Formats: sequence, structure tokens, C-alpha cells
Amino acid sequence: SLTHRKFGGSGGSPFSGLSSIAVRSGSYLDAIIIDGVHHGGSGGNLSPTFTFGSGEYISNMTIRSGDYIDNISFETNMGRRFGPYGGSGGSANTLSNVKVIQINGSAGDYLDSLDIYYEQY
Amino acid sequence: SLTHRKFGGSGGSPFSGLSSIAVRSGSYLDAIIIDGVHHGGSGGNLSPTFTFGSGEYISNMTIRSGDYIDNISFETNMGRRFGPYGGSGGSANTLSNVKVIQINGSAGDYLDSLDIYYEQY
Ligand SMILES: OC[C@H]1O[C@H](OC[C@H]2O[C@H](O)[C@@H](O)[C@@H](O)[C@@H]2O)[C@@H](O)[C@@H](O)[C@@H]1O
Ligand SMILES: OC[C@H]1O[C@H](OC[C@H]2O[C@H](O)[C@@H](O)[C@@H](O)[C@@H]2O)[C@@H](O)[C@@H](O)[C@@H]1O
Ligand SMILES: OC[C@H]1O[C@H](OC[C@H]2O[C@H](O)[C@@H](O)[C@@H](O)[C@@H]2O)[C@@H](O)[C@@H](O)[C@@H]1O
Ligand SMILES: OC[C@H]1O[C@H](OC[C@H]2O[C@H](O)[C@@H](O)[C@@H](O)[C@@H]2O)[C@@H](O)[C@@H](O)[C@@H]1O
Ligand SMILES: OC[C@H]1O[C@H](OC[C@H]2O[C@H](O)[C@@H](O)[C@@H](O)[C@@H]2O)[C@@H](O)[C@@H](O)[C@@H]1O
Ligand SMILES: OC[C@H]1O[C@H](OC[C@H]2O[C@H](O)[C@@H](O)[C@@H](O)[C@@H]2O)[C@@H](O)[C@@H](O)[C@@H]1O
Repeated sequence: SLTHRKFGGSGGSPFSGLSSIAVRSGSYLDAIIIDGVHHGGSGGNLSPTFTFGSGEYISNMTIRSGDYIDNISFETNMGRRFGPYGGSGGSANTLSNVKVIQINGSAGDYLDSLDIYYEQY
Repeated sequence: SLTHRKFGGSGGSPFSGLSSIAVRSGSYLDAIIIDGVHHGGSGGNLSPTFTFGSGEYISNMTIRSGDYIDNISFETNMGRRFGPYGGSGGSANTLSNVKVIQINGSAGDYLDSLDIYYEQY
């Protein structure tokens, strides 16, 4: 059921809960690091951390996936790019004209899966 | 249009991007701190940090609000409680039998507003 509700008044400036992202990656995604928390194994190489600016969100996103997440890249509403990181296995899926709200998933020694919650425009 | 999609396989342990919450509070919520990141001003007193265990999420939430967020409390599916923190003003609203996915909002000197993304059951 993805829904939302707003509480409170009109002032202040917006913020998002999803503030930064890095991955460890080789032939697949070994890990995803979200707001500085690590999920997945120790294999592969650690990427730079992408930290969202104020009012910046993921608008375009590409994931390769089979049994695991094989690869990820994304772009933001401000033309900033992350990746691609990972291998060529899996099949490509793309999200276009979106605003990503949250990234959940499941992870063992590898990044098994990703659940992306988002708005579709 | 709010949506979600899962990519990849079914192994691994589930994880959420929303891993921890603390607030600064006095009369109002001065700030909320999401995965260590501060949103709001410097006032009030800093709460302890609530960190979600694996597969733990917010299932019930009372927020009092007016022009700002006056008070927050929540219970998780595991029976753990955070708060109440803040004061007596505003009006109460409750989310009940939900699973909160993400906490966005707006903040200045204080926590003006919360935008809660959740699934309703
Ligand atoms: O991201 C997965 C791994 O990617 C690279 O390893 C490639 C292969 O190396 C050896 O053949 C075996 O370990 C295979 O399992 C593996 O696919 C490395 O960067 C590794 O550290 C990653 O875990
Ligand atoms: O997401 C990873 C892979 O998912 C699928 O499974 C390929 C399988 O190949 C062999 O059976 C073993 O190496 C298994 O570990 C592996 O899952 C495919 O879509 C593949 O292209 C992906 O790389
Ligand atoms: O992220 C991949 C898996 O991670 C953990 O299990 C790893 C095990 O997979 C197979 O049982 C064998 O290849 C073992 O050698 C290996 O340790 C679990 O979280 C699992 O659910 C994931 O699929
Ligand atoms: O949570 C907001 C503030 O709550 C308390 O402020 C008490 C009083 O301070 C000043 O007299 C005015 O701001 C009044 O409106 C307010 O009731 C304190 O904990 C303060 O530190 C917080 O910022
Ligand atoms: O959520 C905060 C309050 O919002 C409304 O009150 C507006 C006025 O409250 C106090 O007089 C000061 O903070 C003023 O700056 C502000 O304009 C009411 O809904 C109240 O009940 C809330 O506590
Ligand atoms: O978080 C509450 C507000 O924080 C900032 O500014 C504080 C302003 O509060 C009242 O509008 C007046 O007392 C002003 O003098 C004072 O600067 C702003 O970010 C505002 O948008 C927030 O509502």
C-alpha cells in the first residue's frame, strides 16, 4: 500500500530521509551503504559515497538483476550521476521520470535484492 | 503516483534504509535526526537514538501538530516504543496498523512538518 500523509504547517525547507548512497561492487553488488549503514558482504571494491544535495533526488535509475543485483546506476534531478557499478549478468530494468523515496532490499554476502519506493511522473 | 518495485532474488536478510531516529524536543520538536543526519534547529534536548532491529518497523504512530510538529511517539511491530517527545500543543493524529517506509519533512528553527510514507493495513 504505498501512501503518505503530511503533518504540521507550511514553513521550513524540505528534507529527505534518504541522504547518501555507496556500494561495494565487483561482478555484482556485494553491498549497498545507505545513509552510512552497510548491507551486504565485504567483497568487491567500495565506491565513493554519493550525498544528495538539498532538493536533489534520484530521477532516473538502472538496475541489472538476476538472483542478485548485478549492476546499478542512477542520475539525479540535478544531472549528477552515480555508477554504473557492478557486472553485466542479470537483465536491465530502468526507472524513468521518477522521484525515489526510499531504498530497502535484502542482502547476504551479496546484495540479493532492492525494493525501490518512488513516485512515478 | 506512489509505487514500489523489487528487483533481484529472494535470499538475504531484509533491510530498510530508515535505520535510526532521534529528536531534539522541548515544547515542540526542534529537530528530527534520521540515520544520524540532523534536520531542524539547535533547541530542546536530544533524545536517545532508537535503532531498528532486522525486520523491525513503525506500525503505530501518534504525532501532535499545528504549525509545527509538537510531539511524536511510535510503536514498532516488535512492541518497542519511542517517545512521546515534545509538548502538549497541537492536535493529535495517529497512524495505526501501518508499516512506515520513509520519513521526509520540512524544518527551519523547528520541525515544521513530517511527510510519512507508509503502507496501510
Ligand atoms: O561482486 C562479486 C565479486 O566480484 C569479483 O569476483 C569475481 C569472481 O571471483 C572469483 O571467480 C570468485 O570469487 C567468484 O565468486 C566471483 O564471482 C570480486 O571483486 C569479488 O570480491 C566480488 O565479491
Ligand atoms: O543476479 C545474479 C545472476 O542471476 C542469474 O543466475 C545466474 C546463475 O548462474 C549460475 O547458476 C551460478 O553462477 C549462480 O550463482 C547464478 O545465480 C542470471 O540472471 C545471471 O545473469 C546473474 O548474474
Ligand atoms: O547474499 C547471498 C546469500 O547470502 C547468504 O547465504 C550465502 C550462502 O549461499 C549458499 O547457501 C552457499 O553458496 C553458501 O556457500 C553461502 O554462504 C544468505 O543471506 C542467503 O539468503 C543469500 O542468498
Ligand atoms: O521545543 C521548542 C522549545 O521548547 C522550550 O522552549 C520554551 C520556551 O522558550 C521560549 O520562551 C520561547 O521559544 C517559547 O515559545 C517556549 O515555550 C525549550 O526547550 C527550547 O529550548 C525549545 O527550543
Ligand atoms: O504546532 C505548533 C503550534 O501551532 C499553532 O500555533 C501557532 C502559534 O503558536 C505559538 O503562539 C507560537 O509558536 C507562534 O509562533 C505560532 O504562530 C497551534 O496549533 C498550537 O496549538 C501549536 O502548538
Ligand atoms: O521552523 C520554524 C521556522 O523556522 C524558520 O524561521 C523562524 C521564524 O519563525 C517565525 O516565522 C518568526 O518568528 C520569524 O521571525 C522567525 O525567523 C523558518 O525556516 C520558517 O520558515 C519556519 O517556519
